[PDB]
Amino acid sequence: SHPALTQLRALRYSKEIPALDPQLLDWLLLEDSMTKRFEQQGKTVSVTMIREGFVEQNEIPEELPLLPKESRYWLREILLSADGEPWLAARTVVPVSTLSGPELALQKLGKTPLGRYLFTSSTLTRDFIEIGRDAGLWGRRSRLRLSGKPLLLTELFLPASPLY
Ligand SMILES: COc1cc(C(=O)[O-])ccc1O
Ligand SMILES: COc1cc(C(=O)[O-])ccc1O
Repeated sequence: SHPALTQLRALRYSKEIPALDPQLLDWLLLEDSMTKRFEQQGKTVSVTMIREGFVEQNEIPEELPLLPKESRYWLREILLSADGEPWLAARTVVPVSTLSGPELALQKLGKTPLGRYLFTSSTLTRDFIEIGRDAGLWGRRSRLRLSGKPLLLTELFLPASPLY
């Protein structure tokens, strides 16, 4: 596990998106993962794997209300670094029914960071996003659909990141 993932799981969300300055909203509402956006800053991005594998409902209490109830889910928790400096922690939960067809690849991603560049085959949409916060830090959670199949993606922005 990891202190940053512990922090990510403590974020508290608002049903309504706050009226933040537009520079900060550009970042939080971005329709993609942070990969290319961070590279844009003049950085090399790398992933540290914290935890990966199949888990049962009891391991995903925060996400369960937002996804289909199934026997198993694929869990992916990472730390994203920019030139060696941690900038983000992320937690992705995929119901196993979403793992079919091209989407089965979500399972073999490893240390490659997630991004729209990887799913050119599938159709991508987001039906919900909320902004959260904890102890001065910003986070967000989104339900994305690949070819109609859902997954939940949560991101915590570390203070080293450009949002601050
Ligand atoms: C938030 O992460 C993403 C968002 C969206 C989106 O919101 O449409 C698409 C792909 C992503 O990897
Ligand atoms: C680089 O940005 C992201 C990567 C991942 C990942 O690889 O699981 C998740 C959320 C992100 O914003």
